[PDB]
Amino acid sequence: GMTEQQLREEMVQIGASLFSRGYATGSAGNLSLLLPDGNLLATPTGACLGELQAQRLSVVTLQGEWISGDKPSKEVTFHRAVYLHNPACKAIVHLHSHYLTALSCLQGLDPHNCIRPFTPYVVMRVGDVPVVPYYRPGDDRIAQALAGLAPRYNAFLLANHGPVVTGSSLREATNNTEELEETARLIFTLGNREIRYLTADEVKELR
Amino acid sequence: GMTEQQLREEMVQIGASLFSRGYATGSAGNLSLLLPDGNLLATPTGACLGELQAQRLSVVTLQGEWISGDKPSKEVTFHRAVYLHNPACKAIVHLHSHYLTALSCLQGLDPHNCIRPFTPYVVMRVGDVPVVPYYRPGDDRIAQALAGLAPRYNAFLLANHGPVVTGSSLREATNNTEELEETARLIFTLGNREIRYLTADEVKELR
Amino acid sequence: GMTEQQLREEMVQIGASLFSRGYATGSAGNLSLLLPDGNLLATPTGACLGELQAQRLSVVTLQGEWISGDKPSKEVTFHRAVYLHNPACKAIVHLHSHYLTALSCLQGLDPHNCIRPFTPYVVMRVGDVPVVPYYRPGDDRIAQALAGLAPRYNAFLLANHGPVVTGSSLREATNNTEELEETARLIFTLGNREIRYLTADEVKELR
Amino acid sequence: GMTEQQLREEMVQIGASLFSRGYATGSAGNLSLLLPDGNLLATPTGACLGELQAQRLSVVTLQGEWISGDKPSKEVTFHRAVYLHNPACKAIVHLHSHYLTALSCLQGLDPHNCIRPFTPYVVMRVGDVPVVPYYRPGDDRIAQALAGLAPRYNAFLLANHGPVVTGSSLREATNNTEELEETARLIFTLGNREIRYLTADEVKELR
Ligand SMILES: [Cl-]
Ligand SMILES: [Cl-]
Ligand SMILES: [Cl-]
Ligand SMILES: [Cl-]
Ligand SMILES: [Zn+2]
Ligand SMILES: [Zn+2]
Ligand SMILES: [Zn+2]
Ligand SMILES: [Zn+2]
Repeated sequence: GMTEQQLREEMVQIGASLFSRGYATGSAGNLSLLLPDGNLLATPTGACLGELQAQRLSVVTLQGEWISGDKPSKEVTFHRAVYLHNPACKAIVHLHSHYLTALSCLQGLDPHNCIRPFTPYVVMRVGDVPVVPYYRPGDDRIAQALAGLAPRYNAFLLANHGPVVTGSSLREATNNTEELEETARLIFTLGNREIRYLTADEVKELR
Repeated sequence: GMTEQQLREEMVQIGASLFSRGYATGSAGNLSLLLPDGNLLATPTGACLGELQAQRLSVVTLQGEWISGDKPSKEVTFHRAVYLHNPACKAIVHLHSHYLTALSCLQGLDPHNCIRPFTPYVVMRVGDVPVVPYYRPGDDRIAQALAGLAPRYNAFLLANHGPVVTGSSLREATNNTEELEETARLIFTLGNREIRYLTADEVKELR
Repeated sequence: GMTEQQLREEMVQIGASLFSRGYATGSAGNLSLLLPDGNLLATPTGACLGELQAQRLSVVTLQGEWISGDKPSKEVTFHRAVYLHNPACKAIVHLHSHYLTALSCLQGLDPHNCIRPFTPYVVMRVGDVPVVPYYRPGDDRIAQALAGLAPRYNAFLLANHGPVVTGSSLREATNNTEELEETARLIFTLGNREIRYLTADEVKELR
Repeated sequence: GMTEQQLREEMVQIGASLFSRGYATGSAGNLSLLLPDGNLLATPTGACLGELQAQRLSVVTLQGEWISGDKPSKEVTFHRAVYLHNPACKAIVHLHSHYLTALSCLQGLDPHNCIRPFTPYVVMRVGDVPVVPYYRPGDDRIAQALAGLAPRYNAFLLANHGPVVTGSSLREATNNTEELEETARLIFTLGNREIRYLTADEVKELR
């Protein structure tokens, strides 16, 4: 079990690692994780993941009450929706990472499972990835969709937006996010070449 | 309000962040920001954004008079044109960032709005992006075009060249630039795949 | 000859260099090298190549007995298969590097030589690259295939997975891996453009 | 005028900057620059540009006599050919940078001018880029071709290999190389889209 010290510390470090390696650019992205007391540690509003301050990270209750730190990111609203309908979720990584965001802008995505597996690792660690329709940023329908999907899915693709990825810790959610982004990137790299997709039996083996 | 200390400091740091992360390569790019006294702080001529010296950053008046530091970048000429016709502009980021430059070399661009929105963030923070025709570097027509566009547009695409992005601070202009470059990159990533563009009503919601 | 100090040190440094430069993401990848006593130094299970600890790197015998450090990566199983059938192999780099992994998901790969050479360097330093069929992670058939290929090939492409690259040291295996990944990347960059492949005589000159 | 101290220093720093930013991978690439005494400072054989040691950089005469430091890179042979037929050349950057190497593997390149300009900067700072046919590494025909081209061209594309870029200093040659690589990258980014190429009059303006 990690303390609030190390959790605040981990959040700053993970933010910097994501920013320096291109997963987050500019003002985009936010991180959250459950604290020991059941409250939420989150990156503050208008923040840059490469410039986080452990001391000023937001703390909010799952019901939306602001507890300490700078005012939370406005997207923490739909972070909470996930926590409130999945007790296994201890941390959420939300990014506009390039290829997962690209995938989110495509027409004709399978809304229940937008990544057709050709590598085993997303299946083992994440599972299927549903798609939330596009809505104006701040729309309550975003959080509503996530609350309904959270009991069955460990990650979510917000159409015309980007991924929302859960995990049993912040580092595990970050690893899940990096695995997802790498898989989305492989989609665009493979392009229209003939892909050796995983067979139906090969996908069932990985659960 | 930031002091000249911190402003010179911010410019060096932002330059290094842009250079290390690939937004600027070699000798390309320049930064400017309005000082408290109404003069312009700018990156010097023949400079490399990853090797800026706070102490030697150029200071020039909006009318072109060189005040302190190394001689300004020659492209500060069209930086000033923007400031002189947009009092909301406090900082300008000019880069040859790859995908915005690529977009600038295409034929058939909409000269009033070259980015057809499929994500909300460029619409919210920047708006439409006009295109300036290509002219020999140093041509006064570049600054002339920018002066005429500056009252209505917060960013500009110089054809066969690259973006010129304004902001209410250097960090905000850098975030706008990073958002624009990411959006241009998404264009080339999405390619000829069918894109779920934002509807006309979805674009009007974001102003 | 390097000591265990420097070998543990080299492994941590090489891991960090691969992680910071994008060759490894998240929890993916592992390194191994032969120690002076014939045992294997390897990166531990559930490890992140950018966060290795020299002091806790695993040590295992080539027959699978765990000797010191954290429990080895589960993929060290097929590392050992290579060592046990190639005495020239002193170090193995396994990554899910993007373009070699992409190449590994394609249909119709030549299973004996999946990289058709258009640059001399993979031929000089690595040679032909066979393809191992896809199998569920942990399948003994993976190690079996590698043991049979190891006497004739210095690198291997695990289908729907990624590269396994040998070398006379960890740095040489890393350089071989970087050369291979760059060559795989060139394949996807060149795309369907007409390539000046190396002639048959030009390939024979490089051995 | 820079001293040997600063020149050795600049070479190490420039190497690290090129390696960390992806222009050089593994064992590929070499740098050279003319010393005040007319001898050549060069990166040593089997070296990694991110791990250079100022103290052990090679010094060789333009006629090939090894003077100090580790044994020079074998590719310094064709570095010297350029110096011996262009007194304006004070530094040479040779890389296998991805997109310039990709361009070098294409069929049907214009051997006198392989980059059709759609941005002004390669024309202003480099000029036309000839193509040297592919030859086995170490072939004297490589140096022969470069010696014949050096009086008229400031950079050269070795087919199936990579760029060789001159400059009036190491930093200027590095900036030329970065500008060239960015232009080659734009070629592959633009792909088969209709490009607004620079007109014939627009290219003549830039000399
Ligand atoms: Cl926010
Ligand atoms: Cl300039
Ligand atoms: Cl493992
Ligand atoms: Cl060499
Ligand atoms: Zn978002
Ligand atoms: Zn410019
Ligand atoms: Zn693996
Ligand atoms: Zn070379």
